[PDB]
Amino acid sequence: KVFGRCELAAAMKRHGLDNYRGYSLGNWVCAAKFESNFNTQATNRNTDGSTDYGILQINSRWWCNDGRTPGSRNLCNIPCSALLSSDITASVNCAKKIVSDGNGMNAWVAWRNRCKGTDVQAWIRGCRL
Ligand SMILES: [Cl-]
Ligand SMILES: [Cl-]
Ligand SMILES: [Cl-]
Ligand SMILES: [Cs+]
Ligand SMILES: [Cs+]
Ligand SMILES: [Cs+]
Ligand SMILES: [Cs+]
Ligand SMILES: [Cs+]
Ligand SMILES: [Cs+]
Ligand SMILES: [Cs+]
Ligand SMILES: [Cs+]
Ligand SMILES: [Cs+]
Ligand SMILES: [Cs+]
Ligand SMILES: [Cs+]
Ligand SMILES: [Cs+]
Ligand SMILES: [Cs+]
Ligand SMILES: [Cs+]
Ligand SMILES: [Cs+]
Repeated sequence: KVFGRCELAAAMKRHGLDNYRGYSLGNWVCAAKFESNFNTQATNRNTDGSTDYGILQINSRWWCNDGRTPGSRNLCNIPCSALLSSDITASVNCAKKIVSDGNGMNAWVAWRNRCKGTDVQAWIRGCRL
C-alpha cells in the first residue's frame, strides 16, 4: 500500500511513534518518505547482500528474517515479509527497537542525511491527526 502523508502520520500516531524516544512524528514521516516514498511494499537489496523492507526499510542483517542473509539475527523476531504488510504494526514495533539501539534515528542513514536538523514539522503540516 502507498500511504498518503497525513494518512501515514495518523497511523504512526495510532501506533505510538509520535515522540517515541523523543522523535516527533515529523521525523518518522520524513524518514518514511525518503526510505520508501510511503510504499509498504518497498524492498531494496544492500551491497552486503542483506535487504531492506517496508515503509522504513528495515534490514535483514539485524532485524528481520529473510532466509537469504548469512550471519543475521532477527532481533525483531519477525519474517521480513511481515514488514511489507498494509498494516504498519510490525514495521512500527520493529522501528521502536531500532531507534532504541543506541544511535537513535541515525540508524536510518537517509534520516541523518535528509531529515535530521530540517523542518520536519512540514511533514505533518495540515494533518488532522
Ligand atoms: Cl508527500
Ligand atoms: Cl539461514
Ligand atoms: Cl536520541
Ligand atoms: Cs509515544
Ligand atoms: Cs506526542
Ligand atoms: Cs532504489
Ligand atoms: Cs540497490
Ligand atoms: Cs538499500
Ligand atoms: Cs541502504
Ligand atoms: Cs534503503
Ligand atoms: Cs536464518
Ligand atoms: Cs540468520
Ligand atoms: Cs531472534
Ligand atoms: Cs514480533
Ligand atoms: Cs546496542
Ligand atoms: Cs548500536
Ligand atoms: Cs544502518
Ligand atoms: Cs539545518
